[PDB]
Amino acid sequence: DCTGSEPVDAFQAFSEGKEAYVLVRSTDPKARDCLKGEPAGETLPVMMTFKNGTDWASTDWTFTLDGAKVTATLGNLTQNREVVYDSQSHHCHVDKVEKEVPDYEMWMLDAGGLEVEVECCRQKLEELASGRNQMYPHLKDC
Ligand SMILES: CCCCC/C=C\C[C@@H](O)/C=C/C=C/C=C\[C@@H](O)CCCC(=O)O
Repeated sequence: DCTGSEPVDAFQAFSEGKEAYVLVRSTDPKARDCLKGEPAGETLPVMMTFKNGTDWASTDWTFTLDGAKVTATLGNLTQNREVVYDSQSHHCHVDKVEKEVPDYEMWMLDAGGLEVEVECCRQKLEELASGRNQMYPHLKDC
């Protein structure tokens, strides 16, 4: 059984903005290597850390949450997401990145993820991605 948290709430899916999450699956071929989103004080400020290519980089995004929907902004760049699946204990979740041809991402806790729940997120990402190639950004010499 892989029934997640219902109704899906983005604030609950991110452990109420108290835990760091890592990008582990993505249908976007330009997905950031070793991407990790973590709390950056206090809308909801988020610090994104990633690699491009050998050197580490970091940017400050501002999240605006409303139910399952998540709007992230950096300067004048805007990205819209919807948390389409969240596991029982908020250990992982799957986002639909809203654009002309939507992408799907799997995010999981940087530390303390329950295997059965993480596997349910992997299956939900497989279902939504279907045959589209799934990048594993956390396996890029992180
Ligand atoms: C209070 C801490 C919150 C941590 C939660 C992190 C990710 C959740 C996940 O569902 C949402 C991800 C949103 C990503 C938004 C933008 C990224 O594409 C930016 C990548 C880095 C960049 O290119 O600058």
